[PDB]
Amino acid sequence: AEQVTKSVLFVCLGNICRSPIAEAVFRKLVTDQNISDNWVIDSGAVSDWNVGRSPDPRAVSCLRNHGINTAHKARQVTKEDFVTFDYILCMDESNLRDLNRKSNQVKNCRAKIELLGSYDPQKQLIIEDPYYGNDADFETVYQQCVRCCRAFLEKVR
Repeated sequence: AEQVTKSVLFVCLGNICRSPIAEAVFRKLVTDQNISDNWVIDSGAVSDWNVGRSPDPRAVSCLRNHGINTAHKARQVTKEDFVTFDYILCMDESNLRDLNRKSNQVKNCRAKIELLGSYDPQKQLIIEDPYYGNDADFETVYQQCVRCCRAFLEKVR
């Protein structure tokens, strides 16, 4: 009868370009289904170099062109973001190396840590890559970030 405001938080080194797309996406997914009033999704950089580094001019006009709604600052995830959110996942990249051992030093951590995987489909597709360069490839990543939060919103629907 009473729905709950589920909470999720994506994380991944370099929150600029190929990364912050799955985040702004989870928003467009929670804002198109009377589901935005029941979710606490946020982004997580995990570093202190991209703290406040808005998306690059390349991934900024893209997510802000098809309709993604991006009104949040990367900022470096903190114990508050951990215990706060409950679904702290990441774009694979560093196979749960830090975030996994991050809740260990978190003052009372409660953010289940994990990395995107097979949700809607059933194939083993993981983002075990450092980057894709910059030219000759960019819109493909933003597209892979669509289900990054939607395909996952199905399990925590």
